[PDB]
Amino acid sequence: NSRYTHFLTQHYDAKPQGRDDRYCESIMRRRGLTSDRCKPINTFIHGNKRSIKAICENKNGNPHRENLRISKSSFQVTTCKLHGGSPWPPCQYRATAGFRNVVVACENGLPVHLDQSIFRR
Repeated sequence: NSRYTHFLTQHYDAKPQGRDDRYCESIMRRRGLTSDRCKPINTFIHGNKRSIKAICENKNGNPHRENLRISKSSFQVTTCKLHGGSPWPPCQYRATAGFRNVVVACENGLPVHLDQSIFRR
């Protein structure tokens, strides 16, 4: 799993379209990240699931800081950052497309947490 499915829901989008402002507003809504409070910042990873869960073994990951793992390979990512004063709907978002490695925490060989610090920014 429920953590892993929760991670995929919040942080995985396989084959994005556009990755502009409007991609962010729409995918943030669709995935339940603005229903009560506007989530301030969120990053989506793109490409295949198998490369992401492979960060959990030595194949595509290294130990990182305290209980984290860092990918050896780079991923296409989209950071959605809240723009405006209030945390309340309606939520307006700026997209930042990038290409770099990711930091995750793994549980029982699956990714369950994305470190957002590396995307703040």
